[PDB]
Amino acid sequence: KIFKPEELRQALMPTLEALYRQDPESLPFRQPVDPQLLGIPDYFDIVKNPMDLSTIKRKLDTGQYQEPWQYVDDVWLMFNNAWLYNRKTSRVYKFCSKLAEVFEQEIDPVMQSLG
Amino acid sequence: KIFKPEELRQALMPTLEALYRQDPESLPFRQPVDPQLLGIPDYFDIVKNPMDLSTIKRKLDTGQYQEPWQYVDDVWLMFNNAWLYNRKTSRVYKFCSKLAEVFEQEIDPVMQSLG
Ligand SMILES: COc1ccn2c(C(C)=O)cc(C(=O)Nc3cc([C@H](C)O)cc(-c4cnn(C5CC5)c4)c3F)c2c1
Ligand SMILES: COc1ccn2c(C(C)=O)cc(C(=O)Nc3cc([C@H](C)O)cc(-c4cnn(C5CC5)c4)c3F)c2c1
Repeated sequence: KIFKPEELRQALMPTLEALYRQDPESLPFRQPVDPQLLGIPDYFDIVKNPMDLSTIKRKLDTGQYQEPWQYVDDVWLMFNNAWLYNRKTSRVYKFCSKLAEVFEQEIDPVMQSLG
Repeated sequence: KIFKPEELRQALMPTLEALYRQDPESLPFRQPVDPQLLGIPDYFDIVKNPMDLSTIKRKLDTGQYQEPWQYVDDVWLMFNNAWLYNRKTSRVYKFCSKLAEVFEQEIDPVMQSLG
């Protein structure tokens, strides 16, 4: 099933905007992880394929998604990376769970409406 | 009194490194405040001269300080900006306070040793 870029942007962007409006929980996800700046030099030993909101947003704006599951996969990639790297008790881990909750609620209706 | 740039770097850089060493607490100060990315588009209504650890670091590394009190003033400019802009109860405000404690302790003997 193939979709047009503007169609996916209009359908999917509101679910991404919903993640951005979570404060302070979106803040760890707004730009790409920068290991040197963050003092976490082992980041890419654990995480092989980085992902973040700014990257997902660019892909939606530049027509790089053809099918809604490609977008959903990037969103889950971002969350799975943060769950993998960070300890269960850390502030980033919990912020991640909060965003994933918000995502699960926002994405389901949109996915049913697309078919 | 004229100070050699390499002399100021060697003497003062340990005081900056001590701030960087504060693990969660240095994080809001490691790069310049980015109002669009952080979702705080009034920042520059309130904060007239932004300052942060990476700017202070680059100025020490490239010899932009003529005397020790210019360094010290940038460090307070950073803390005062954060104290001013953010609420008394906010995470950033309280991280600022921990950094400025660490700075108050470290800076006394170094400023004696230069004069
Ligand atoms: C210090 O150890 C870690 C370990 C993992 N991460 C990650 C990820 C996504 O894993 C993200 C970060 C990380 O600190 N991201 C980050 C980035 C930025 C801005 C957009 O540049 C702000 C925050 C942030 C978090 N809370 N706050 C509010 C107190 C002000 C800001 C942030 F966590 C991080 C830090
Ligand atoms: C959400 O509203 C505000 C309002 C003011 N600031 C300020 C300053 C300096 O005023 C700094 C930030 C800010 O979030 N900075 C920032 C940047 C980055 C990385 C280095 O890019 C990480 C953090 C950060 C804070 N806590 N954490 C740990 C949870 C992981 C990361 C951060 F707060 C901030 C956010």
